[PDB]
Amino acid sequence: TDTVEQFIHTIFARVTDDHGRPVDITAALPLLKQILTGYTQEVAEHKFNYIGESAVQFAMHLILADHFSKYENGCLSAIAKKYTVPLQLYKLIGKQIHLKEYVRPVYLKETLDMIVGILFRCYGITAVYKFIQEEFILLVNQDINN
Amino acid sequence: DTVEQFIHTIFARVTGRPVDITAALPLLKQILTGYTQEVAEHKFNYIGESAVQFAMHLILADHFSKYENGCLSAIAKKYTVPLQLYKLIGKQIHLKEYVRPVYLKETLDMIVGILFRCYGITAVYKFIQEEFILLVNQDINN
Repeated sequence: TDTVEQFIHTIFARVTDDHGRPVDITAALPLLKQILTGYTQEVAEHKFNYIGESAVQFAMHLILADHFSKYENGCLSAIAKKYTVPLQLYKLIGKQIHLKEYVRPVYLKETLDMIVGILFRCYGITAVYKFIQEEFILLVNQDINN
Repeated sequence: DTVEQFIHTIFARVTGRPVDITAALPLLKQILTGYTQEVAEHKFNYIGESAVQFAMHLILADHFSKYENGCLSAIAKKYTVPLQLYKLIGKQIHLKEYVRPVYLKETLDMIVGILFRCYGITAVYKFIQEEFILLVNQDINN
């Protein structure tokens, strides 16, 4: 419970509004509590994992367009294609937010997809962008270094 | 007919409260004449291509929510390069035939990129939803 509350704080610490102020945690908090502590699926109808998977793809494209704008679209697409299943990004984010160290890839992916979907539904794509950008920009810069 | 006809057709899609056209109007005028060199750094085509993919996933989650994610992923995979969606939207906003067909997708991607930057993903969703939902219902029926 301390671990869960700390984990949820670590998630909110990454998410700010357009003026870099904390977001209103009111909507997201009970949704995160349900997916992190619930022994049953109570928010299946919300398709958070499905939306999260898609939102991460869109956020990566926005980060590439924003940070790597001097490059040909075909070159940004080449970079993005390495992350169509972004397990390397998710492993790096999981490490940073002290998610379980020895977590199976499919469960890691589903868990982070669900968190991203909740952040998207509550706060829009800037929350997803901010959630992934530090680790994603690190990986892309390594890709470009070869 | 005019650039203004295309602009009003685009804006009428993304209301029923009107949008503020201040920001989008000059951007749409540039790209609809083909003057895309001034907007190169904004990457509107790249962002638009990606925004269409995301908006389709949102429409599937919102309108086909009863279906297994597996079934939604199967449907979405058909639209990875959604040429039938681009053609149907082009027809609906009365875009004329370009000198080469590549300009249809480029024009619609740039429109979607501008709509996303000015109004966010809800504008992209509203811009594509009627044509996309029609195609997905054809897939679901056929």
